[PDB]
Amino acid sequence: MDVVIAVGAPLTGPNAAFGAQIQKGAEQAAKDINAAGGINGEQIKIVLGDDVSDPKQGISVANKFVADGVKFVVGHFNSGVSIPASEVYAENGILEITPAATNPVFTERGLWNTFRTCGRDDQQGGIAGKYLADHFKDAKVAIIHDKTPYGQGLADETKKAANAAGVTEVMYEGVNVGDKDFSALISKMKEAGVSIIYWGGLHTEAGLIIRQAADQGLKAKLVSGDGIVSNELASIAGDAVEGTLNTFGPDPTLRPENKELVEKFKAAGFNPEAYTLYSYAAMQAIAGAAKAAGSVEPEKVAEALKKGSFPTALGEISFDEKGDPKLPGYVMYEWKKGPDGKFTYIQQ
Ligand SMILES: CC(C)[C@H](N)C(=O)O
Ligand SMILES: [Ca+2]
Ligand SMILES: [Ca+2]
Repeated sequence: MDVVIAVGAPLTGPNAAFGAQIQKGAEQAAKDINAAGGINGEQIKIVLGDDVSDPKQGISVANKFVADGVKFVVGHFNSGVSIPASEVYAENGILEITPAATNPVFTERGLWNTFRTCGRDDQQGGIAGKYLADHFKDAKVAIIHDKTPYGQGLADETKKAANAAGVTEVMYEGVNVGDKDFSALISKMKEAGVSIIYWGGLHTEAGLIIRQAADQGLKAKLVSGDGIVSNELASIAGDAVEGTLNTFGPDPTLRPENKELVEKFKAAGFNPEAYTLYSYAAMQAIAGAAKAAGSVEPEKVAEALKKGSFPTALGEISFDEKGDPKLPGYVMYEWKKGPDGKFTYIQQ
């Protein structure tokens, strides 16, 4: 029959825009592959499952996929959703390739079925920790995190790397996802002389910290990672977003080879920023591996991914024995005004 492929993502909630990056990128790839003859002569059927960035909801989504005969899942977005959902998939013969979950644990559990098109946070924290050392040598650094597996994980990888290169944070604090008032923490950071705020977490909380920090007169730069790369940050944060820093892969939309693809998304009215092409590529990889493997059986395609190499919107993609991709590493971005005059992220 058709090859049933699920999108497991935050289609609603604070991270809906990310959920839409993943959905649109996955739907466009299925559309393109199908018009090309599908996977090994078979058409791809997309199903959608909304995890609302909640682990328990993600587990329910995963069990549903299992039931609907899903064979491949592109997703999820959050590490804390992906890690538990992957067990459910591992047990019920379903290959999961995440375009966005970066926590090392995802691929460090020996599971047959876990792959990514994105990097991992030992890599990302490496880069950031070093950068803090290469540019804020004597700054009073606060490390703040959202108490999630992703957010605390990245903040810990960043702290580890920084601590090691010589930089010793003056504060290390967790906040709760959904919290809206950071005055106390901000008042704490001001007493501490904080001039750099390193945030392991997502854009919602990040934008509020930026906004309120400026309003309380804390002159500190926020440095974060992949979780803040959505154009909503500028709205949440306001003009205070200027000068914010964050790590992320090289922007795939800037790849000359993607020019026509990017233009197609844009003609459809969607700006395929950030994780959109990472998701497109997840789909490319499944198709490329299945062809190399002469099979659409998930266990076999998984073996194919680990062995083969495949053309994608992200470049030539290969995978190591754990399912991690071999691709260009994390680079630093700064938030500045674009041509249109609004703040966005540009590689330094
Ligand atoms: C959600 C995403 C931005 C993050 N990399 C995570 O693993 O949760
Ligand atoms: Ca998480
Ligand atoms: Ca390999």
